[PDB]
Amino acid sequence: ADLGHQTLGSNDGWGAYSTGTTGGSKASSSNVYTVSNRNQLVSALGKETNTTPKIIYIKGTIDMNVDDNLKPLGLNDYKDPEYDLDKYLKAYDPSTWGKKEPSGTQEEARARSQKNQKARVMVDIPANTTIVGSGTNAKVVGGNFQIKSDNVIIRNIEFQDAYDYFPQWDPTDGSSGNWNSQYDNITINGGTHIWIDHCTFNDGSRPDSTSPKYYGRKYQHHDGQTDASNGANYITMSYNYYHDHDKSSIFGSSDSKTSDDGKLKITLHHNRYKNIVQAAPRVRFGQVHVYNNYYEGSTSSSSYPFSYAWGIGKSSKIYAQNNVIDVPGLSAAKTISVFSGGTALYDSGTLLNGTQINASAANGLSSSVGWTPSLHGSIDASANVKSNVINQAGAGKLN
Ligand SMILES: [Ca+2]
Ligand SMILES: [Ca+2]
Ligand SMILES: [Ca+2]
Repeated sequence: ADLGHQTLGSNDGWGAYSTGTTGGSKASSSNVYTVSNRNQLVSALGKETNTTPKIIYIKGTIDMNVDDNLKPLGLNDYKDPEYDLDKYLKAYDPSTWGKKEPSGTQEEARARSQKNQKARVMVDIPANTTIVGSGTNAKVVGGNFQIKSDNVIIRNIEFQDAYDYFPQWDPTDGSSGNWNSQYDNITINGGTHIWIDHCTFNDGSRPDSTSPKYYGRKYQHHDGQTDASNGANYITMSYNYYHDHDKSSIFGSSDSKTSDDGKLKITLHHNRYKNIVQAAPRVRFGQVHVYNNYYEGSTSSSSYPFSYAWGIGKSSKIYAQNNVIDVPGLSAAKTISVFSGGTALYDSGTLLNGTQINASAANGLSSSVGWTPSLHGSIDASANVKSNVINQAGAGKLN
């Protein structure tokens, strides 16, 4: 079968569980679309009622920050009439506003501005859908795909720069506050049976090194790359290339969302993370199989310095095998970050800078995560992971 008609293999990760992930492979001809702009993409996707098997080939670059005539939209197009960055900055400056939550005119105007952009960039993917890049240059720029449905395949697309023109200041986010933005490349919001494969995720032409600092904190226009939340379940992410980005993959959005327990069953394999700061993945609750991934970066990088690879969040059950981490000077312990409620991690075959390490033991974590993955393909020796992943991961490697 061609790219549009291929399904996730019956052994290939958590996405293969129960009914598996077949996307729109059973599509009739009348439900096979080629799209090359926002209008064509939105028309092909339709509404949540569009559950018939469908295949959508993306041809070329689809810029999601465009109006209905495909004219590019920017800050002043989306801006609420009452919003002004200078005044927003003046209103909420810690030196005069303190650490209370931004409220009043400018914050309300910013929130409205954000909803204006959201209307353009954020799109829901309906059930039984395969979206695949045609050739080696299929791109989604500025877009935030959301999957709340069942049975979706996304492959061979370079997702670039899910950019929020209106980051929100939160003075209570960390010891010196932070700016936060809303858009991921892909958000799995309660979605199930999903395969994300041979995609690339990056910050395009607007990396975080091009954003100024306000209040001494980076004016952060980006959110996640591939996030999973709200009971998202049975997902395989394979052969993806994540690069040049801060927060990559957050699985389970809140310590309070205890309904995520028993869900967030995700398999990550053969992914490349280059110059990714953190959360690759950060996990709460989920049985997450992480195998044969390659991580490369620098703690002293000026654009995207490595912080950690695996986030051991509340009640997380990461099962890691034969992953390779290349970050000069990094200790075995610092390959991961342990958050309150995180007590367990299984990792075997972990290679840090060419040396075999035990990340779990280095962090005093239990190795008992209470499960072992039964749905997986062949496991590469750690020794071949770097080569295999660099050669095979990302968009434009199939076509
Ligand atoms: Ca935050
Ligand atoms: Ca976020
Ligand atoms: Ca997110």
